[PDB]
Amino acid sequence: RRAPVLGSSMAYRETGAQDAPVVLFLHGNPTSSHIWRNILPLVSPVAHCIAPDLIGFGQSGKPDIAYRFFDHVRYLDAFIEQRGVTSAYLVAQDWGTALAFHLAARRPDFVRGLAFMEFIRPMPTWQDFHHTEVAEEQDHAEAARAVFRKFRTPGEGEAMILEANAFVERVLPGGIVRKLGDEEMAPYRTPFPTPESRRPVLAFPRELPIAGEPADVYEALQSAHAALAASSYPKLLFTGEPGALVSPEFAERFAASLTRCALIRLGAGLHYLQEDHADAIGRSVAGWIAGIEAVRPQ
Amino acid sequence: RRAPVLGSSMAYRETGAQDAPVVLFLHGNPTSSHIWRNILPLVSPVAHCIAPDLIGFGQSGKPDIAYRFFDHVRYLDAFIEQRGVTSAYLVAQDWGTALAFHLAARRPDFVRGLAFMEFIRPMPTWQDFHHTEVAEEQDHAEAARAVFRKFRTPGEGEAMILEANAFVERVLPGGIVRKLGDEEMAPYRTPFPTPESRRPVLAFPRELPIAGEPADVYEALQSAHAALAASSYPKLLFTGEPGALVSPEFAERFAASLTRCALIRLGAGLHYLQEDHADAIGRSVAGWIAGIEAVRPQ
Ligand SMILES: [Cl-]
Ligand SMILES: [Cl-]
Repeated sequence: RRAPVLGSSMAYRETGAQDAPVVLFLHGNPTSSHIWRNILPLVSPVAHCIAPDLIGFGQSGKPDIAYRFFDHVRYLDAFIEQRGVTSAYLVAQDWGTALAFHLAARRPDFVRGLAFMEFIRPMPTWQDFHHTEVAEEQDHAEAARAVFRKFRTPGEGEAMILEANAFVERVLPGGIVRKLGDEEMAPYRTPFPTPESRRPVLAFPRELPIAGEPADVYEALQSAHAALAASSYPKLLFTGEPGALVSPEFAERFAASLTRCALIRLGAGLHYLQEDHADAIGRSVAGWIAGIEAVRPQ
Repeated sequence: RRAPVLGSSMAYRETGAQDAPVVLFLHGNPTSSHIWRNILPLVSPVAHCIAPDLIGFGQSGKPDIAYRFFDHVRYLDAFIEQRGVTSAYLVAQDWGTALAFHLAARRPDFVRGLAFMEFIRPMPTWQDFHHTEVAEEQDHAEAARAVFRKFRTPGEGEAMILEANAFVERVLPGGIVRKLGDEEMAPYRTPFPTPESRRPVLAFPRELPIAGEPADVYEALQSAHAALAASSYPKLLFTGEPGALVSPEFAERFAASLTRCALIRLGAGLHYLQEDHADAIGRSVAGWIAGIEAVRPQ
């Protein structure tokens, strides 16, 4: 499906009933609603599932904008408005979680519950990016820091992401335990056939809140995380082992620090947890919605 | 662990933080808490899990009793009382569901929620045993009816179940889609080394509420089903295809007739759904409990 949004368009996948609660599925970099393809059918029995492609991603429009975090904020807000969604569960990964947290902070009453994984938080130092404390994960964590430092460097970032397509070709498969089939990988490639098309994919790592910068995003996410910590709505945190942005020991501590946040351990997993754990995530989210709906207002 | 119950004892598996809500896992014929072994670890993070072995099953005592449905009721009540459990979620399959429905009918305030599958219901005619409307299933359903009619026949039942051990050796593996490993099958055999020890296994099919008989169980399960249909507590129904006691079409209609009952389709499955869907069931139940607990007292 397609929705007109701010003079452009956003593509979205939709499934479920009509009178069911809405669940918005929010992808990150460099994915699209494609990543939820095997999860949607497991949640559709209990909810009206809506999975937008972020502006510049998947089958959405490609306007000549900056593709900064606040650009995605604006386009997602306009999409929510266009679709007439007045409240929803949020299910999110990667930059999807930053969008979810910021949305929940501004509109606390909108959120029925938040299910999240491999999420973004303000990172005081580069050592906080891919922070982990177990064996051969440090090789992988340090490399991830080196690659992302370069992504954030003028000229270098352009060469890696726009020219060499490294986020699609390396980082993505790098964050999935199993090897995708050709037919599963192809829809990740099709939105990005050219250097210019890859502008949003380069913009996102330059938005990551690291060592206080970019300051506008860093401050907004500090604020969003304060609101999350004070929030009362149901939460579900998924973690893989060793994970990427979120290590198991951190996940445990983080979930315990919040109000009403359950921790679900998935097993072997990196960044793109949906591709290795579609069944487990789908079944968990579906049970969770069913339980909340069974005791919610009525 | 072991608890003294009515002059005998019941074995039970226990896992999870003991300040968490309790979940009681109730197995049926001819199984034990063994059947939950791959589900417990998935529910443990959100609940204090208690999985008893029914009297005469698993590692429980083998007292000199009839092992009728109401013997199980009395022993399970006495177990719950001994453990000091004042409310619980219930997760149940087979005769476990009959005990669950009956407990819920008598003590609905005890029931935090009920997750169930392949459940027993009053069956007016033998055609309601393994009831199916699907052409290709009719042969299988008729074969099932033929064996259970024999189990219920004086003399013949004893030869099949006590002498030849057919419930353990044929019925159990017959209701699992995969083939259990030798190490997974062994603990299903060890409770039943002798014809004498198999008395509870023979008692159960003779308790099934078919064509009005035995009248006590039939009437109790008639009332319990009316209670279930009116009940307001959260419920989850799991189904397999084709299932055994519950067909997919029936599950759908049944779930829809209930209040606050979500339907979870597992895919290919017969009667002992835990052995084929441990991860899906565990993940769903854990999510459901997490969701209910997040919205409870507040
Ligand atoms: Cl990024
Ligand atoms: Cl039986």
